[PDB]
Amino acid sequence: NASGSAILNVAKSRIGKQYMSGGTGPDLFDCSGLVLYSHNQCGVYGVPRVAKDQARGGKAGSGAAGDVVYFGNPAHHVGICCGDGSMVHAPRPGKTVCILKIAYMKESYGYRRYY
Repeated sequence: NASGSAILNVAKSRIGKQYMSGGTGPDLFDCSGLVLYSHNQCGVYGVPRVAKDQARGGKAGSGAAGDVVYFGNPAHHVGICCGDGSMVHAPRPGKTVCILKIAYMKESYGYRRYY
């Protein structure tokens, strides 16, 4: 899907940007801020601000490019699916935005779709 790929491309564009609690871009990100930025930049409105709400909004996803992957219920972490088992995410204070295999989180996860 083209909108999905667009959200992914915006997320990828932020690879290397520093983590900051409260960051939604363009230069500093928390996990849910990266998600929010990536959608907003593509005109995909309606995405909530924090991880726990992003996990509950939109519709069920499949893990295709641009879907939101969330971790836990209530969710404490999110990323943007690459569509290949990996995600773009803002990991934690002291890391930068990067790609990580979703399985490496070693915890419960699901997918939402906002496009």
